[PDB]
Amino acid sequence: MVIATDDLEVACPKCERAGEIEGTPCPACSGKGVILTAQGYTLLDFIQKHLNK
Amino acid sequence: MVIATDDLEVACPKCERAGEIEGTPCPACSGKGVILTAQGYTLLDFIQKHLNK
Amino acid sequence: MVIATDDLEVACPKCERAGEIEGTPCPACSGKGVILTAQGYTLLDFIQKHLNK
Amino acid sequence: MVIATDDLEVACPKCERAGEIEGTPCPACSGKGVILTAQGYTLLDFIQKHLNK
Amino acid sequence: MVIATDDLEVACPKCERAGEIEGTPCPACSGKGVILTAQGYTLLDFIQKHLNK
Amino acid sequence: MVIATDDLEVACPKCERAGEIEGTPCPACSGKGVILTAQGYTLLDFIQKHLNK
Amino acid sequence: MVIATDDLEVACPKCERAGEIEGTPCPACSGKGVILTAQGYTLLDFIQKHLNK
Amino acid sequence: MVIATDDLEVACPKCERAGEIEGTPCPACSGKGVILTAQGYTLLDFIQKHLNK
Amino acid sequence: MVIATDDLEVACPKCERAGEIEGTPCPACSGKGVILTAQGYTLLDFIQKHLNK
Amino acid sequence: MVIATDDLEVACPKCERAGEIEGTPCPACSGKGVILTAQGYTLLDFIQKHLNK
Amino acid sequence: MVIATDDLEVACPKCERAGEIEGTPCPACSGKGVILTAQGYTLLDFIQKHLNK
Amino acid sequence: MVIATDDLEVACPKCERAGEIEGTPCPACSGKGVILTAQGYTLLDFIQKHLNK
Ligand SMILES: [Zn+2]
Ligand SMILES: [Zn+2]
Ligand SMILES: [Zn+2]
Ligand SMILES: [Zn+2]
Ligand SMILES: [Zn+2]
Ligand SMILES: [Zn+2]
Ligand SMILES: [Zn+2]
Ligand SMILES: [Zn+2]
Ligand SMILES: [Zn+2]
Ligand SMILES: [Zn+2]
Ligand SMILES: [Zn+2]
Ligand SMILES: [Zn+2]
Repeated sequence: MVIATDDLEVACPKCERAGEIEGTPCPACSGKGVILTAQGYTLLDFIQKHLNK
Repeated sequence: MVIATDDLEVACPKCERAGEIEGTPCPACSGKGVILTAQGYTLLDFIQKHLNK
Repeated sequence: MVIATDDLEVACPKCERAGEIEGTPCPACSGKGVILTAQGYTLLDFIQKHLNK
Repeated sequence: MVIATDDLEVACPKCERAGEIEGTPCPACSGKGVILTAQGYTLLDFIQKHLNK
Repeated sequence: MVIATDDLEVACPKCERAGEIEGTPCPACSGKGVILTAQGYTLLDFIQKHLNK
Repeated sequence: MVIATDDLEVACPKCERAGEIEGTPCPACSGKGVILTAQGYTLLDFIQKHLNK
Repeated sequence: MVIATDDLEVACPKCERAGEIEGTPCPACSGKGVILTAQGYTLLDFIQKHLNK
Repeated sequence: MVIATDDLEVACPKCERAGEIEGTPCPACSGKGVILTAQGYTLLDFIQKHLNK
Repeated sequence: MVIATDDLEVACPKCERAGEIEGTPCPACSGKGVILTAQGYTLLDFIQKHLNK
Repeated sequence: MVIATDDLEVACPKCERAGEIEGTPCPACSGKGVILTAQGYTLLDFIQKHLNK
Repeated sequence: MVIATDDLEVACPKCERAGEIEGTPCPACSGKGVILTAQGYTLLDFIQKHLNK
Repeated sequence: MVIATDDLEVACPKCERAGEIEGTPCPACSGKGVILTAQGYTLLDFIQKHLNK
């Protein structure tokens, strides 16, 4: 596998994957529990700008 | 090409990509004509998760 | 990384990336300001084909 | 790792790796429980035609 | 193979590699029928720069 | 290059590459201003384990 | 596909994949119609060395 | 070259590639003088499972 | 990911990654539990040769 | 090294690198002593098509 | 991008691609401003050796 | 081997690997006989800034 999940996202340091810091959704990761890598951004940006257009 | 179609999907070998055998949707791939790889699921899962949020 | 933006899109020659011919949607890259590569088409086809499908 | 098991075999969606459907060999994957990818077929073909010749 | 033709040039999508639309020189590839990728420019520029010298 | 700084390090979202929040050392990345990727840890752990041993 | 057939075998220049010249074994590729590359040899030797051992 | 011999097996530390130790096969690499890597094991497993099937 | 742990280290088959055999340092991996690949030696040697010089 | 000479050229089987069979140039490798791979062909074709033209 | 400029040439470290230090042709790379890698020499060699010979 | 020594270090043009010019220590590569690539500095800098924390 050329590109794996850990090529695409890093586990959030702030909320350590929980998506919420003590009741409140976590601001570092937008409630995702995960932060994008350069590679993940690259892929997501491409799809977003080209998908269905 | 780092990541080709054949790295994402396997042509279902029963119906040879058709999706049907003699009219009846193929009993292996079950329509899709294609079966996803670990790598294909990774990408799709990543996008499904992060797209538009 | 393994696959960058430049592996996925080329800068369109007609509009030079602006996507617009002084007001009018550029007819070459169809507004995008960019043209997809084999690799970019592969990714985008896969995602459109299987996303939420 | 360059080329993983998942790059070579996909799990069979009919029998989910069991190789059998209610006693009899699974007709999708032909009893193997697994379906080869283009990459897998490539390696195997090469070996089959050249090994011990 | 590591570097294929499709990694080096894009089929000009406007004319399907003809370089001409309805008698007219196609504006998206400039008659060439093909647009160079970042990768293709790199190799070509590198050979341009160092070959015979 | 096959492995760039951004393949190894991600920018710290909490401190924005500063390493400090209001003077006190930043808790999320523990002083660095940067969070390591799976690839970054793979590399770093290998080196720490075998270096000068 | 990280390693293709053409990464493994080259088409024979003497017999263009036929394996015989005039009816007699083709002395260039010794009947095979194909020549192994360094990569092909590597895989073949590895497998021949370890298989069933 | 995508996958080398050294990607597939490591030189045994006890017998430095020779198969024997003072006469009898080496207690570590069991005669082979080499130790398989994750990658080499993967290939060999795959071939043993599907070859002549 | 481009370079994984198993691309750098091989799990020692004489001691199952433990390091010690029946209390004594293992003759294969020399107590480490792990044997380095050519890839792993190349990184290590590069770092030990250039680090802090 | 991503692509080596062995990935580009194979040794000629008829002349075994000599480029000459009994005084007269080798009709197989046209005297070069070497045969191109698909990768070598694609690289060479690209450069010839685009080099300062 | 499989093979980048940086993979082919190194910026001469004393002059920073300038080719000159204070008017005088740079002693280190003496002119080019750049030093070829093994990878760069391999492609260049190949092209020089095979281009319309 | 994804990343070899020749992807990290380049032979110094001035001292041709010897690190020395007629006794006088080489100023191009400051004694080392080798110049680092962009890839080589990436890894060395990453290791230097994170090692021992
Ligand atoms: Zn979070
Ligand atoms: Zn089917
Ligand atoms: Zn345009
Ligand atoms: Zn099945
Ligand atoms: Zn066109
Ligand atoms: Zn921080
Ligand atoms: Zn032949
Ligand atoms: Zn041994
Ligand atoms: Zn051990
Ligand atoms: Zn010849
Ligand atoms: Zn210089
Ligand atoms: Zn020097």
